[PDB]
Amino acid sequence: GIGAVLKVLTTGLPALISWIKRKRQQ
Repeated sequence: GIGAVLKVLTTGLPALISWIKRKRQQ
């Protein structure tokens, strides 16, 4: 289904928030 597929390209990128924001807001 796409429910999540369209929710990945709308905020961050699934886990990116704990990937780059975790590496940038340190």
